[PDB]
This record gives sequence, structure tokens and C-alpha cells, in this order.
Amino acid sequence: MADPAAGEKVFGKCKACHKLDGNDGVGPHLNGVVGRTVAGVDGFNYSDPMKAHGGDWTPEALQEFLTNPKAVVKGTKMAFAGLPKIEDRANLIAYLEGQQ
Ligand code: HEC
Repeated sequence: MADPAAGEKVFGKCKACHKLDGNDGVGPHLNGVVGRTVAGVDGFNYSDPMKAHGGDWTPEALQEFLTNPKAVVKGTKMAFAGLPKIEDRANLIAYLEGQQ
């Protein structure tokens, strides 16, 4: 279950906040976020528990952060409730590996 064309319609839930193409806006640019540090865009103003995490966004840490953002980063400035199916986050993770 890694379909990148289905991850474009799931990324329509993200793309009012997050762009990919340099702009930022409400959330940062996600252009290769799979394998980037937590708090990893030099320019965007991040929250305290996002900066105190560090490390990396793996295709596994993103799979439970994209369904409960406040369970993995407790007190994030990301105003997002969660994705429901494991196919929704796995298809989006397959999209923004290639589409960046
Ligand atoms: C606007 C209401 C948002 C929606 C909808 C989504 N996200 Fe977002 N994202 C937003 C903000 C304000 C932030 C920054 C949080 C902070 O600490 O200041 C974020 C952050 C993410 C991140 C972390 C990126 C990093 O540089 O470490 C990820 C990985 C992220 N958001 C992913 C993401 C996806 C894929 C969404 C759609 C399913 C999504 N966000 C929605 C704001 C908003």
C-alpha cells in the first residue's frame, strides 16, 4: 500500500497549510520531509517540543504523527486532527518522497 497518485488527493488535506515549492505559509515546505530532522526548515518559526525532538521523520514516526500529531509531538503548533487509514499516510509518504 504505497500509491503516490492517491497521496496527491490525501495531500489536498495538507496543501492550504504546506506547499512543497519554497513558499511555507501556515506550515513549512515538506520537500523531502521523509528522512529530514524534526524542526528542519532554516527560516520557519517552530514550536518548543518540535525543536526539542530533533532526530528524524522516518516512514514510521510520520505514520503515527500523521494520525495523532499531539501524541508524537506533545504541544505542536500543527492544527491537524489526524488521517484515519494506514493507506492514507503510507500513500502520502510515497507521494512526498518523489514530489518535492
Ligand atoms: C494547517 C491547519 C496544517 C495542516 C492542515 C497540516 N499541517 Fe502540517 N504543519 C503545520 C504547522 C503549523 C506545522 C509546524 C509546527 C510547529 O512546530 O511550528 C506543521 C508541521 C508539520 C510537519 C513537521 C515538519 C518539520 O519541519 O519537522 C509535518 C511532517 C507536517 N506538518 C506534515 C503535514 C501533513 C502531511 C499534513 C496533511 C496530512 C499536514 N501537515 C497538515 C500545519 C498544518
